[PDB]
Amino acid sequence: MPEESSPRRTPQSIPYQDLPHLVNADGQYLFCRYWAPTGTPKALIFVSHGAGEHSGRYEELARMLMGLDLLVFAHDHVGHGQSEGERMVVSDFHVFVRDVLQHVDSMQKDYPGLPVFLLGHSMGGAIAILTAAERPGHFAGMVLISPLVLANPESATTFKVLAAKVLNSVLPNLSSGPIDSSVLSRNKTEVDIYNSDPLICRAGLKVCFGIQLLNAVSRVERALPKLTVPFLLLQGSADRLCDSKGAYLLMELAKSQDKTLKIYEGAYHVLHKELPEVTNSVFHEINMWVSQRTA
Ligand SMILES: O=C1COc2ccc(C(=O)N3CCC(Cc4ccccc4)CC3)cc2N1
Ligand code: NA
Repeated sequence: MPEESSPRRTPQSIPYQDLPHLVNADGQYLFCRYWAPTGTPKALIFVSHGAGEHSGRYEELARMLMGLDLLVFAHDHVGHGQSEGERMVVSDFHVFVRDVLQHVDSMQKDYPGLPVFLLGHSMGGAIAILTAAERPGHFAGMVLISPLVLANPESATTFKVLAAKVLNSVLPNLSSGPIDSSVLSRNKTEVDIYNSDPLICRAGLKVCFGIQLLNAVSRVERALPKLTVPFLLLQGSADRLCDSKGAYLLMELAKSQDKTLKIYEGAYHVLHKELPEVTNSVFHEINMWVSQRTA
């Protein structure tokens, strides 16, 4: 008699049978999160995390959104957090967009006729833009927190040289240095929390993944004149990771009839985990923006 193989486990050795999950088109398990209100939801909202991090970092934002009677859902992107895949590796950047679309499609089957929003930070913002651009008119709105539109110029110039060298030869281990965690937020407690989280990949950026982030930037640029989805864009003026010039480019080139930019003067990258004055404003602005578009 044949036997069923050992249960599939997360990279942290937890069986997927014990966790909310989804199997993607490549047969990879993605770890899922849900925050549903007690009553009938007004809308659905997918939360799209950034490079190296995971969906668990959106607990507070998701509970605020759930408090607005929205059903919030997320997953860890392939190669991240509790999902399968070699850490910080992706065959093509579109895998992330395809998987967001599978999860949105699955949720819309369980909750038909509901409007669907996207919330994305940084790489997760680039994924949200490409997701909305793939399906014009399907999403009700997008909330972008320091989305990856234009990388820091000095950082991108150094990386593009490193990328062309990997593209010309066989160097599977080549990586750039790790992200300077101090540039993430002026809130030192949040920098320390980021450095303490075992689900975060704090290793150097592998050149192959960096090339996919370069592809994301190129694709976002091409997608902008196709964008018609309503959006709220939040950007720090002192962001060393996603250049503020990218947020002005998105406001200028998107075709969306409903677009709003809020600049946080002197703020760093992770606006939803910045100094309390910034973070409280970020939560309040998202709250007002989504409440106005779900009323
Ligand atoms: O809360 C956190 C935790 O720490 C992070 C770390 C990374 C990012 C991120 O997604 N990118 C996009 C990619 C950026 C570099 C890049 C490389 C190559 C091309 C374009 C940009 C860096 C910033 C986001 C956060 N946010
Ligand atoms: Na379903």
